[PDB]
Amino acid sequence: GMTEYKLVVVGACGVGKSALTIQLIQNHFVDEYDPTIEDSYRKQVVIDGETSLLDILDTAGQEEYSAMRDQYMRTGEGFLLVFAINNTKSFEDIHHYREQIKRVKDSEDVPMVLVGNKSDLPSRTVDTKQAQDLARSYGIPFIETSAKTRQGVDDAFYTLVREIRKHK
Ligand SMILES: */C=C\C(=O)N1C[C@@H]2CCOc3c(Cl)c(-c4c(O)cccc4F)c(F)c4ncnc(c34)N2C[C@H]1C
Ligand SMILES: Nc1nc2c(ncn2[C@@H]2O[C@H](COP(=O)(O)OP(=O)(O)O)[C@@H](O)[C@H]2O)c(=O)[nH]1
Ligand SMILES: [Ca+2]
Ligand SMILES: [Mg+2]
Repeated sequence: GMTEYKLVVVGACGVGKSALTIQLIQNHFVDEYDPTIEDSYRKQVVIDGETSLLDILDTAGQEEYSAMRDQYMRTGEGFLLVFAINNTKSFEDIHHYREQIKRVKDSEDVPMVLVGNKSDLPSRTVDTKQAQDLARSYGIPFIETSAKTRQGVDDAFYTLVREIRKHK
């Protein structure tokens, strides 16, 4: 009865993909999550009054082209583009992730949310306005999160569901 959405969490090594996902699903912050574990999780969620089943893939692996990775990513319906607000390289890498999503999905207008994680840290190198201007250019929402404090974590995933509902 309820819609199911396949969501995929992407972004550079160490930005908090696993921490964000494990906060959403299990309600705790993981300090040292094995950077090889790629796994999916399911969660029923009510968003704007309507329940959906989220099937969430937390990506991991090697920095390499993989045809089989393409085939799996093509089945994703929406993507979280995660960077860390204290890591300029992770923010520069966003463009590469968006390009790969569009490549494997035939240049669809893929539902995406830009996520600035580690908002609890005072060591910021990427300003809120720079990430808002990038999100504006791409036509997507921007959310600031902290997997450590839980701030914005539900909003990031909910916003992505809102984006898929608008697209479908
Ligand atoms: C510390 C290891 C780690 O987290 N990463 C990030 C990432 C892990 C997932 O692999 C990547 C993926 Cl899914 C894509 C990708 C493709 O291939 C198609 C569509 C969407 C999409 F996100 C990449 F483009 C990647 N590019 C480089 N490296 C990775 C991926 N990863 C390995 C490593 C940096
Ligand atoms: N201070 C802070 N550290 C974080 C946050 N999110 C993740 N981390 C830490 O950053 C490191 C990398 O996180 P992880 O989720 O493993 O990143 P992944 O490689 O993207 O899966 C870990 O030590 C986390 O505990 C956050 O919001 N704030
Ligand atoms: Ca848009
Ligand atoms: Mg991880």
